[PDB]
Amino acid sequence: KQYIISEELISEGKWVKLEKTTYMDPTGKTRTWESVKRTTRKEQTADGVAVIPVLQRTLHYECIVLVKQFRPPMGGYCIEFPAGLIDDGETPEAAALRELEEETGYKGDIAECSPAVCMDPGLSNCTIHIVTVTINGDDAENARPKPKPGDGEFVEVISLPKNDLLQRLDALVAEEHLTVDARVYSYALALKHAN
Amino acid sequence: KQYIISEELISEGKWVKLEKTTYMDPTGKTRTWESVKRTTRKEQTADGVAVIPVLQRTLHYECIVLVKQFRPPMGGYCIEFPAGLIDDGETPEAAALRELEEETGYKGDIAECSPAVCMDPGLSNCTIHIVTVTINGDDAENARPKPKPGDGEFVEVISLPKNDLLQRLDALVAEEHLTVDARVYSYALALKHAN
Ligand SMILES: Nc1nc2c([nH]c(=O)n2[C@H]2C[C@H](O)[C@@H](COP(=O)(O)OP(=O)(O)O)O2)c(=O)[nH]1
Ligand SMILES: [Mn+2]
Ligand SMILES: [Mn+2]
Repeated sequence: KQYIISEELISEGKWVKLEKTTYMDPTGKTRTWESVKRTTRKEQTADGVAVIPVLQRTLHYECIVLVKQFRPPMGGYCIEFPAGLIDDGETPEAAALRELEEETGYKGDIAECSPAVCMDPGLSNCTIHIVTVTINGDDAENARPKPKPGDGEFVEVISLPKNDLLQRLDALVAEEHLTVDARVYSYALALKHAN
Repeated sequence: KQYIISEELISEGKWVKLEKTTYMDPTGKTRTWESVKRTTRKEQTADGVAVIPVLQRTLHYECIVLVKQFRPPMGGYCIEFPAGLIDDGETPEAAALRELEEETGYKGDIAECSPAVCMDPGLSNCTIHIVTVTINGDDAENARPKPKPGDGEFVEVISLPKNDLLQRLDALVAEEHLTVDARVYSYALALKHAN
């Protein structure tokens, strides 16, 4: 019912570009929108993956493995699912498994992989696949979770019980300069709403 | 140990701006990052709200009320939680009840409200509050909801069984090309993963 008429570059960077989008509304009227896009994506099904890593251990409730890291655009630290861009020819599932190991040291198994879902559709065309990954936390390999020496940057791992995720996220945000990711928080809400 | 050292504007548009952010890592090294920001931002609690509206009717399954609309940045239709910006001096709960009524016609009650949470920290500083709102679908107010869409807003309302949300989402995606929002998908995933 509505159709893209054209997309004009406004400004460019090495990773992000601002565009102006002309589209037709249902009435027939031309309208415009300022849209953000990454310059990085090309062939992949989506820009990246977010990983929902379910840490399963015989003596414990299931935990969700999250990472905390400084996020320049936020000018602060954020708590998020492990996530990253997907590489070329690399499948979402593979990107997820790699990204998880690199950021946390855990070796997981694919449980499921979502279609491409949007991050902030009013602002950008950015999409990811949400990949659920189980981790056997009793396996000796996952006893000593340590990222590869030169994985990349400064990431802290934080595991939280599934049965209390929302409360535990709220606690961390309170003290203080931490922002929880919106997908993490939405996941935590459903966990609570389903008890 | 990590902080923002400077923000160099790269391009500003009527709605959105792109800039380069210099920050200090824990090693004491200087690094940049291309970040996005809505040109419209004030001293508030967040940029906007997203509403998780739970439609409740006696002897019925609970439903989640979602909206579908064309999103210029995506060049196509997306399925999202109702959402909009917060007004001056307006609480998030108030903006939530208001935005819900505008887009869907439903009159709900505040169940709970999140701290500000980040939309896509690797890209932008954007934040929202996620507000859980219950809707008494048996109340006369809610028997025949009347959406009052703002100018140039064309929003279709869709209610899906909470009990079967993920599969119902997949079933919509199957019927035609559209993109499910990542916050919605995260919510629906956790409903299945719960305990
Ligand atoms: N990025 C961007 N935002 C815009 C433009 N035009 C415009 O009006 N906006 C604002 C309007 C909206 O604030 C927002 C789109 O998000 P949504 O969930 O639809 O918000 P709402 O329900 O309106 O509050 O961007 C534009 O060209 N670009
Ligand atoms: Mn809206
Ligand atoms: Mn609106």
